[PDB]
Amino acid sequence: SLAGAPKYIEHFSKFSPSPLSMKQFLDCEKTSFTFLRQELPVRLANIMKEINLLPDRVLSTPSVQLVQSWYVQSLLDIMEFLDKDPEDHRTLSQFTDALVTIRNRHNDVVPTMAQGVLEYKDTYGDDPVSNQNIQYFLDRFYLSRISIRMLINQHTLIFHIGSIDPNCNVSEVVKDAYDMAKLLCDKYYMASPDLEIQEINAANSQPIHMVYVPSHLYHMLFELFKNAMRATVESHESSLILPPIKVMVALGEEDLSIKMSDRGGGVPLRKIERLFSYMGYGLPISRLYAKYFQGDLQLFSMEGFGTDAVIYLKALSTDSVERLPVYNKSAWRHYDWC
Amino acid sequence: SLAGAPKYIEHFSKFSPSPLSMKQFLDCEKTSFTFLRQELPVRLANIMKEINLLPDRVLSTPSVQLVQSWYVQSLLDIMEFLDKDPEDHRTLSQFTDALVTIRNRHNDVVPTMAQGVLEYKDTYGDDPVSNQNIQYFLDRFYLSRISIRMLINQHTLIFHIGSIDPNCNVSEVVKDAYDMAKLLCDKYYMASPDLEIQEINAANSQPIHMVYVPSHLYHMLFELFKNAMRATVESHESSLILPPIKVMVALGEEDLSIKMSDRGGGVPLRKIERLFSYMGYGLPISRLYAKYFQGDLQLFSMEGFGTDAVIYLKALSTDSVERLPVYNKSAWRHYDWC
Ligand SMILES: O=S(=O)(c1ccc(O)cc1O)N1Cc2ccc(NC3CCNCC3)cc2C1
Ligand SMILES: O=S(=O)(c1ccc(O)cc1O)N1Cc2ccc(NC3CCNCC3)cc2C1
Repeated sequence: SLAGAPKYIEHFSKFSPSPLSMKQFLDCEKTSFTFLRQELPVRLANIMKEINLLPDRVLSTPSVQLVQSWYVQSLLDIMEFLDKDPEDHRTLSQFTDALVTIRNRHNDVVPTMAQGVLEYKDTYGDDPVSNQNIQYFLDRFYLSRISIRMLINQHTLIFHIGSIDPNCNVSEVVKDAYDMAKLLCDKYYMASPDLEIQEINAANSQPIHMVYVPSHLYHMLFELFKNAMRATVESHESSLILPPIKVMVALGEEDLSIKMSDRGGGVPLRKIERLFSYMGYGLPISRLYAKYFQGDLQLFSMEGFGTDAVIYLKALSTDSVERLPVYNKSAWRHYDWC
Repeated sequence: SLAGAPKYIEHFSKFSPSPLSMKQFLDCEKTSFTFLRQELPVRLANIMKEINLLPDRVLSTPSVQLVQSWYVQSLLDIMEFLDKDPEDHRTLSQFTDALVTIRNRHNDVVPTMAQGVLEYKDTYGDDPVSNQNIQYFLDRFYLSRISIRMLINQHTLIFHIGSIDPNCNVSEVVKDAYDMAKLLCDKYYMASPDLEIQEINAANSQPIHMVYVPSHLYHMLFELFKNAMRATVESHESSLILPPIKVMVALGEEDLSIKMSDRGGGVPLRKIERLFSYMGYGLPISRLYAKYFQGDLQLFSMEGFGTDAVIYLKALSTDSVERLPVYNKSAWRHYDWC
């Protein structure tokens, strides 16, 4: 009773995704339904059109085809709601059930796509042109996915504000991530570095809080602690005294910056880019979480000494706007030294 | 008696520049002459072809036309030597005189091009497409120029190895740059931060030395000290105690890294890119000096606290290879979010 999926994909891919600010999220169920039965199809269709620009070699892999098939079914699942009445309580409850089913369907997207990359390399061998396309695509695909999960989680949790903490204590999240990383480091190495936190609240020399999704911040910090701890222990195999991991949390007028400093011996500059290369997606996905609300995650090493990692977040909820890829000419097109 | 310049430009722009390593420089006058009467025309012609890809608006400015005219005359100056005998001592002495004349002719290229950029903005207004082209071009143009000056200085100084110190003591250059920056800071503010240097020689816990052009390293460090000192003093107007500027010099297996840390209050991430934008070229040109021998210069701030600047250099002279732009399809061609 639905049209073929390509007709829906072509229809909804003409629209641009609509980015929301953290303030908008933070600040009804019928309104959410009527918004999402347009917006989720727009976001699904825009990235499905980009999948189709991948090299034939990558698109031919079974795991990429599988993920594509999930996106198709999820789009069709929502098309079932196009003619349904928001005033009918049953529409709203069925819609929430459908979003839960979509979220579960897509639970394993990240490792399934990674298997697709491995299939491409195993079947054909990799080549730099395809690899550059894959890198460009996967950043956008995984950020798109983060944004779809955000919309679904907000709706299902609401019907904290959903997953958003309006008073997230950043140092508490740092400590939670440290604690969990320490459990893992202690398991494998029987030791771990200590934590030192310093806060710099420039305008109010007050604990630092923000509006944020704590799970996203935790995810980033946990990945950074795992790397910093492993570096510290493995670079100190002959020492019983481990240098601590030092975290600075700074609150400025526009940025809330979190620096994690280790004395793990570092890595040469040549190898920094590889750390964000898909060709263990912990670091690239962590950086996407930072970018999702107009932040960033940057690494700076001193080979022979150690590494600084900085999470840059927007301090203000009004500056914290979704960063969403859009399928258009610039995107389509995107697919000199001696 | 020479052909028209376009015939030479077309001829020599077909060749790629030939990058030399620091080791090759470090490791005859007739050989230098016969090399340079090919290589300097190749480098001049390759970048002259790129000037021609600039937007009409930029190319139409009098200061860009003036610089172009210098490059034309310098190319023709060298064409006078195509049929001259290297065995004749007079050829060699006349060649050195000609290179000195070229260097003097081009002494003011950097501010003259900057005046061209200002003329473009004043005459037409700037636009983002032209601005992106200008940014791409000027990085390559100024790196090309650095490389031409290197070749000329090596020849004229030789006929230290030319401008190269095979045993450059990095901390001594840091101190020289600090001293000169302190003179300026003291003049305007009647105070300046102190310097603290720490060395980390990972394999030989020995003063850190390298093969490098000390003037280039000095240039980078002087620019970084000026910024760090200004930030520190201006962010501490109510304090008599100034936080020091801390420099770490680290020697690893592949990198020699120099970090300059200040507590000058920093800058929001949004504004970092502007610091390397031509649209006061001290920071972008300093980064080009770092890139010239396969290094880099990176800035990382914590708004509300301060800024780290890192100069990344290659530790080994065999890894220190000229980074040269080349005129080819990729370069010619070079001229998606919500
Ligand atoms: O790349 S890293 O500098 C880094 C990246 C990310 C980040 O967030 C933090 C970081 O420090 N770093 C991780 C790591 C892990 C293991 C080892 N083992 C080496 C084995 C041989 N002997 C020396 C130690 C070294 C390093 C170095
Ligand atoms: O951008 S920077 O962080 C920077 C860039 C480069 C670099 O190598 C080092 C750096 O620190 N920095 C330079 C500078 C210069 C002047 C001021 N004056 C402000 C006026 C209003 N009150 C606060 C101070 C601030 C800053 C900040």
